[PDB]
Amino acid sequence: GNYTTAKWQPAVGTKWQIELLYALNDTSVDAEIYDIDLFINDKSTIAGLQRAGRKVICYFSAGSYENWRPDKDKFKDSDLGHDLDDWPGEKWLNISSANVRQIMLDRLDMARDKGCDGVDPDNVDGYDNDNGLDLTQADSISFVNFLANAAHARNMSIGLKNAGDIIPSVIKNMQWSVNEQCAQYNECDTYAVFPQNGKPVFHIEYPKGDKTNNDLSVTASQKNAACDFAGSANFSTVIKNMNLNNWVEYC
Ligand SMILES: *[C@@H]1O[C@H](CO)[C@@H](O[C@@H]2O[C@H](CO)[C@@H](O[C@@H]3O[C@H](CO[C@H]4O[C@H](CO)[C@@H](O)[C@H](O[C@H]5O[C@H](CO)[C@@H](O)[C@H](O)[C@@H]5O)[C@@H]4O)[C@@H](O)[C@H](O[C@H]4O[C@H](CO[C@H]5O[C@H](CO)[C@@H](O)[C@H](O)[C@@H]5O)[C@@H](O)[C@H](O)[C@@H]4O[C@H]4O[C@H](CO)[C@@H](O)[C@H](O)[C@@H]4O)[C@@H]3O)[C@H](O)[C@H]2NC(C)=O)[C@H](O)[C@H]1NC(C)=O
Ligand SMILES: *[C@@H]1O[C@H](CO)[C@@H](O[C@@H]2O[C@H](CO)[C@@H](O[C@@H]3O[C@H](CO)[C@@H](O)[C@H](O)[C@@H]3O)[C@H](O)[C@H]2NC(C)=O)[C@H](O)[C@H]1NC(C)=O
Ligand SMILES: *[C@@H]1O[C@H](CO)[C@@H](O[C@@H]2O[C@H](CO)[C@@H](O)[C@H](O)[C@H]2NC(C)=O)[C@H](O)[C@H]1NC(C)=O
Ligand SMILES: *[C@@H]1O[C@H](CO)[C@@H](O[C@@H]2O[C@H](CO)[C@@H](O)[C@H](O)[C@H]2NC(C)=O)[C@H](O)[C@H]1NC(C)=O
Ligand SMILES: *[C@@H]1O[C@H](CO)[C@@H](O)[C@H](O)[C@H]1NC(C)=O
Ligand SMILES: [K+]
Repeated sequence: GNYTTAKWQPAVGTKWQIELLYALNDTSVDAEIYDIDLFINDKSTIAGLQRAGRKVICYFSAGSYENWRPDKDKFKDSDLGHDLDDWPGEKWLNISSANVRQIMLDRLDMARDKGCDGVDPDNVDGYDNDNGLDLTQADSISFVNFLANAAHARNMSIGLKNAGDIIPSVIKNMQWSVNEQCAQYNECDTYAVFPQNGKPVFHIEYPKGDKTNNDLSVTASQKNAACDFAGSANFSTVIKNMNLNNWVEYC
């Protein structure tokens, strides 16, 4: 068995919340799992959630350079590829680089030290984008399994962010999927293999679109499009703003 094990395996259907825009300042949402930013949340916030019986997944970008992070200066010029979408503040990483991999180990150390129960590593799908580094599916598979073994070695769980094409090659090392918008793009069957194997899909839809963020609701039709799909009863769906601030609705 060329995989490592995690002690925390959340159940299919576990209710969750995700808030990545700012330091978490709303724990009123009755969700068992909170996915929050690794860097901008402190140990006391994470422990406070766990004291309330919740599990904390710590988000970070494993496949992109973000120019606002406190470790941004660790990255070398040779680690960086093309902009994610025309802004140099976020760039694709050479995920095969020893230096990139060591930075991600440093970030996993931080997650462990802060008490994170699991980690949610973003942008492991450079192969499906204009990355400028000839990234491949095999590169992501190697990288994701590297991240999973490193997280498990630090007693943390991990999951696959989108990247549906590589599911067969990493799923044994994953404790969940985080999916965005499979309902909008006719791909939820791809991700349904996770609950078929006892693992949740933490599922996000963005019905207000990519330019509107507010605390107001969506239509019943937009809610039904996000919520009702084959096997959706096994997906842990949240309806969110694209900016992933506090606001959330549940199915
Ligand atoms: C958890 O933490 C987060 C993060 O700290 C909290 O969210 C933050 O809350 C702050 C305080 O409410 C907000 O500050 C206000 O920002 C208003 C516009 O901000 C724009 O620019 C910022 C700058 O970067 C930007 O970040 C914003 O982007 C976000 O929103 C857009 C959508 O708009 C998203 O697309 C995006 O992704 C971001 O999420 C945004 O674009 C700014 O106008 C405010 O200054 C106003 O208002 C203050 C109070 O407003 C009150 O006015 C009436 C007066 O009668 C009052 O009755 C009412 O209750 C209002 O609350 C006031 O103090 C200021 O002096 C100023 O007033 C002047 O302007 C208004 C017109 O708007 C006039 O009426 C007035 O007479 C004056 O002329 C604030 O600076 C942060 O934006 C917000 N940050 C984010 C990321 O959301 C969150 O609340 C926390 N949650 C909990 C539960 O605690
Ligand atoms: C461990 O080693 C394997 C083999 O060397 C790596 O490749 C992956 O192996 C799995 C075997 O389970 C393949 O999985 C899938 O099998 C089922 C059939 O029931 C189905 O979903 C597909 O037919 C699919 O092939 C997977 O395709 C294969 N991937 C590649 C790129 O060869 C695997 O990546 C290594 N690591 C882990 C964590 O498994
Ligand atoms: C991304 O990083 C990897 C690892 O640093 C680079 O792959 C190496 O390339 C050199 C040739 O320049 C070979 O000698 C090594 O054997 C390669 N290592 C591996 C693991 O394949 C790769 O070239 C980098 N990609 C880009 C676009 O610079
Ligand atoms: C590693 O993670 C596991 C799982 O979260 C931790 O085990 C938990 O420990 C607490 C406190 O003793 C118990 O209340 C839970 O029932 C345990 N959960 C499971 C699934 O075993 C463990 O403490 C963490 N640390 C180490 C060093 O293993
Ligand atoms: C959800 O998963 C369980 C166990 O994997 C399965 O028996 C059940 O049929 C699934 N539900 C739906 C609606 O597909
Ligand atoms: K995204």
